[PDB]
Amino acid sequence: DYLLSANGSKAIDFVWSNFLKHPYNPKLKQPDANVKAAWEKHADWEHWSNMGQDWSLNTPSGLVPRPNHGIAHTLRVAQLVPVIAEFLKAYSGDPKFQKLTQKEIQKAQYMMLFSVIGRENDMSWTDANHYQQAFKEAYNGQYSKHIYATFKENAQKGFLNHVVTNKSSLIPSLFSDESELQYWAEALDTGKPGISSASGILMALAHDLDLMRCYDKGKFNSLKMKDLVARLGGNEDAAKKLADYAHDLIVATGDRCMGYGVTQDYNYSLFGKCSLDPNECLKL
Repeated sequence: DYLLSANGSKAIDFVWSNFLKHPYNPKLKQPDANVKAAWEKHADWEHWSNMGQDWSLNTPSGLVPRPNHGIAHTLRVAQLVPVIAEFLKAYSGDPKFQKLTQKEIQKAQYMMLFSVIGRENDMSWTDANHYQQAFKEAYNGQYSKHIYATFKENAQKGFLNHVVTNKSSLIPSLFSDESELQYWAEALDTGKPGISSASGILMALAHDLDLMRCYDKGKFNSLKMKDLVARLGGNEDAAKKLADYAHDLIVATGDRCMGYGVTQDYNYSLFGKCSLDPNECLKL
């Protein structure tokens, strides 16, 4: 179980201590008034309050920051990677999954520990496109760095700060050489790398299955479950087994589950205990 390897432990401690335990950035909670006014003209866009959604969650043991993209989500999506790889080996009929090696699956798991470290709020990519356009429309065409390019930069800086002092522990046992580590540093992006490769698709499915925490059943089914069914050779029973695993990891961490299976609200005490100590997620 690679999250318990010396390399997995060191990365978990790094992402928890330097990123995931900290609050989102109050400067990114909402736009300035001029940007708000430009945004509000686009009546088709979701409201700019999306920038402040899911900001924190009160629990009996502490205020959990970034509750939709925190340590519990990070460790579940990492845990899902080798399990999704086994379902794709068993059911997909696709040789690029059948041939995935253990070291390739460990690299994809390891990289998912860094998948959301750069976020400074919970806004979506579309929300960030709206902020950039409303900023240009409020300020006479002026460029503003797209917020998800900020987030990628934040995550790449964290990833490169960690790997630079750990190259002898990482190479060649996990990354075969510095070129393979280079490709992953360039690929790293928020949520999933968006790359069509056996590893890229495995990492995207891990991020997508965990979205049952925050999508309702209709939405999850249309956007994610039908494509999973097709990825697993059309086998709905196989897809249900894998979505049931993801559901059970979510509810084990006390998190909400809205999009699949038996829905449940937060178990606040359990979610606070899991979110305020990475070791409680691993023990589950």
